Amino acid sequence: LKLAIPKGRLEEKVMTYLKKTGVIFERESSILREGKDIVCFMVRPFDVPTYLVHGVADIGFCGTDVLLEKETSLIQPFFIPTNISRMVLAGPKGRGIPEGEKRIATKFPNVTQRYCESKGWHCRIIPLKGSVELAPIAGLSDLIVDITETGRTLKENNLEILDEIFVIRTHVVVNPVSYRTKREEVVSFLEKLQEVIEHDSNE
Amino acid sequence: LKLAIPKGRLEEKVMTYLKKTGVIFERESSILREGKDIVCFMVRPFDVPTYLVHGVADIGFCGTDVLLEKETSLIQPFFIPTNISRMVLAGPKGRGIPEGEKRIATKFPNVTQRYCESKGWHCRIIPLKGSVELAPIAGLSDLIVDITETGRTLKENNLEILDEIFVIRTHVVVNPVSYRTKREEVVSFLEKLQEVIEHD
Repeated sequence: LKLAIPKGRLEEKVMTYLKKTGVIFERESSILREGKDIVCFMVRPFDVPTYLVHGVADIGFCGTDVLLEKETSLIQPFFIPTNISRMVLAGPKGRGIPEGEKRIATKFPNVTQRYCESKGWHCRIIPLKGSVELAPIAGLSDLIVDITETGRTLKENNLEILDEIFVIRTHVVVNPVSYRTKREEVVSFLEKLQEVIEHDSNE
Repeated sequence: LKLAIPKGRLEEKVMTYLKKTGVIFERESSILREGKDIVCFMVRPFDVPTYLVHGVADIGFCGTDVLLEKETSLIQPFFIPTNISRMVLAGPKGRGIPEGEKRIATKFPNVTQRYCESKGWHCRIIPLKGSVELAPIAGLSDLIVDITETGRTLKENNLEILDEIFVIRTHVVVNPVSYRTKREEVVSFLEKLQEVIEHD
């Protein structure tokens, strides 16, 4: 089994689940963790789906933000409970929402496009790579769509949450092809993972 | 004047240069530094061009990589000479270039697409966000197009350089609108900066 693990925020949770299921690594680097019958590809979160879709990994993990920002046909075998953070709409405190076309800066343009559509809004979406909270103060946009965990970064930049778009959690996704060619091996691993994951997230 | 400063690797050098011109900050945060007449937006390198539009920022700094990857209409008066790094074609040590279609992973798909066209190659480009050196190792691609500085990340992953695409330098870029509406002030700053670059 080859796994695509999301570096960053979800990295320790996922690796601890793997540790809890019995996985042991003999050789470890920044990009690659190798054990008997198991190899972990440590990749950027948005590259998880790519590794699976291209078929070089069997199972992968990513947050809801990745899953909703880039649609794939990956299979989600089960639900991982813990809410890690939230995707919200935010803008300069007290100033509300623009009447006409809304300028929204974000790292998640598709998510943002989808949200605007559901609101019947006219939006002008400005894609950014990070530090999205700087957009409103610089005059680049009126609002932003971004992730928040406690609201600290928004608060400190005097932005306020105007709407909660979706709660973000960790997801397990499986390469369809692997699901059929290594069926019992994948089922088995997935059963143990779920056992461990259920426990971890709830108790 | 509003400046778009690339966060990260080039940050303090640029800030030192600004400091040498006579900039004086009154308030400073991780994403914004403001003082009499000059405001700095500390943004991701790839976002520098996106802030140099309409009336948001006036002058910015970014690598050749950003400029060649993203089609921009920016005025480019000059650049900072230092050879920070290089955009290269790389692959597993000894394997060379695969015949026919080459699978290339990269964080710079447009650059790779242009590169392949210039070689007459049929390529299958796989965009990645980071740790591009893992692709060849994992079997995701045959080759990579990525930035190298010391060559250590490539060398320690048994990847060798197959071709130097371009040297990367820090370009000074200016919003065309700003160059029209704040000509004197933009030019005044650029001369002070160009003098500091030289001396240094």
